[PDB]
Amino acid sequence: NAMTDTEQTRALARKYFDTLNGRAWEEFAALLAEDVRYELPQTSERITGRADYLRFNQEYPGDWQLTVTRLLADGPSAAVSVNLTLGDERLVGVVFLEVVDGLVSRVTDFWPEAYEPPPGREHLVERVPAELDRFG
Amino acid sequence: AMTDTEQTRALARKYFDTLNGRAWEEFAALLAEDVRYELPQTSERITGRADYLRFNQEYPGDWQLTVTRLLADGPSAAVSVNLTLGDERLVGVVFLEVVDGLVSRVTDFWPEAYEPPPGREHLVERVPAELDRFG
Repeated sequence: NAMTDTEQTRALARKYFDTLNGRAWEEFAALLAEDVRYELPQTSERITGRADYLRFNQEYPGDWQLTVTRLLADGPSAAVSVNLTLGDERLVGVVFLEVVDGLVSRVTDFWPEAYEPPPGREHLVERVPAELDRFG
Repeated sequence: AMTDTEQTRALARKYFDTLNGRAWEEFAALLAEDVRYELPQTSERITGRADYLRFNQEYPGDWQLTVTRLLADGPSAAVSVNLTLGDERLVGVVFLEVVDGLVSRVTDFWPEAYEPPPGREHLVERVPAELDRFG
């Protein structure tokens, strides 16, 4: 009958992405800590508090879609990669979650984008689309 | 062992310690002979222990890595690192897959710093991340 911290986090991370992708705002808000802290390190942005974070998601323009590609859970921590279609762009997200008392306490979002590789390793690389992660 | 988790945690830790320490024989030894490295952002793939070792050894600059998060989950790991290279500060996120106590798959992401799109100024604070160090 006893669920480990890890399995609780796994279930919660799954629900976070399912309710987010479904724009199921009441259910999404209910899994966030009142003092949830969101960071986008790439842009040096932070959002604090469930109210502001919910608004940020609700006010977000365009028609986006995510599909979870990896989901790791380890104690209170999750790391999740997603394929994102953001408008016309194919993107990847890597999101770190921290869970406290069965609620999402921290969200740290990374949104890596395609880039041209630096020269010097042509002899070691094969150029081919990645197996799971979609930039095209 | 009921799960591979703690074995994966140690292996992921050693992968980064030896890589950062340029301890090449120890680093090579924890790679599968058939290790596959991917950089999905650049659509690059490197296959095999020899070529992957070579990629790491030939990489230029006085790079230094510090692990900021390390999650282990059965045979999988997710690790974030702060990389310093000259004046530049970059962040890596790496997914590892383990087969037979060796690193079998490595998937690197190097998300680049960018300027945020307008429209959320009233909801966001402009402040550097707690753990993740960009220039």
